[PDB]
Amino acid sequence: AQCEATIESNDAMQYNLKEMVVDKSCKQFTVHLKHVGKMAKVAMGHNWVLTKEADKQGVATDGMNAGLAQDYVKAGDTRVIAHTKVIGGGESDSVTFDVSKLTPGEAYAYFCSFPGHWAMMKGTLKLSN
Amino acid sequence: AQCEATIESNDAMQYNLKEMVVDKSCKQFTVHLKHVGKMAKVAMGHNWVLTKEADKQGVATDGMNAGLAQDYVKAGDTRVIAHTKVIGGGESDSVTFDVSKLTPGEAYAYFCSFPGHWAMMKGTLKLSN
Ligand SMILES: [Cu+2]
Ligand SMILES: [Cu+2]
Repeated sequence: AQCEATIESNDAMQYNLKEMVVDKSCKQFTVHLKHVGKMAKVAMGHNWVLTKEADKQGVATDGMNAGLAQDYVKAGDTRVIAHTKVIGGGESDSVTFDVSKLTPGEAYAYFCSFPGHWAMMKGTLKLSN
Repeated sequence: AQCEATIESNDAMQYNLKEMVVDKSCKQFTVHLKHVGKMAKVAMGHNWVLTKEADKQGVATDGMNAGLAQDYVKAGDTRVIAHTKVIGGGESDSVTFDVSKLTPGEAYAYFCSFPGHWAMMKGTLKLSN
């Protein structure tokens, strides 16, 4: 139902959710990302980035090149639907986005853009009723 | 006996050895790194890099900026005692170095300098006793 979801990231380099569903009644959707580990952001920071599935690699690449001060996301990347900041163990961050950016029936990829994390930290997001 | 060791790396971002000992009877030592997972190097490439414990973070930071083609290790890095190339699943690489670069009693760190892997893929190397 409600237009929110909580996802956990840890020191093992995993998310705890592999799929997220945004209910069709939602106009706004909020993702709460938590880092439940204890490692520093420079060593094991995590974020949550949303792109079309297609755009995964590219956004990941450019993000890595953007640096930590940019939360490992190329500024103004248009391929990026929404993203959180990079957070370390014990922290959390939230992002709220307009559902209208998503198109029904389409596949969206969410992943962590911190260097090298995208390969193990990825999931699918979809709009459904 | 031998002045050689095999160390495995996998898709879970781990090495299978946490510590390595080089026998004092050795003049040279060879490390054979194997990537026994099935991920490709662009997503989960691994290397093996040896430095003094203290040069870890810096070598890693800078190897990261050298890129894949440079095996994620800055060329001519004086802090690097030895390193293999970056390999992907189903591949192996070997590196041999002089034992005399080592100092009896000292703990050296070995780790994977591929983006983001250092936090998890790290161990200790030293001389026999
Ligand atoms: Cu991450
Ligand atoms: Cu690695």
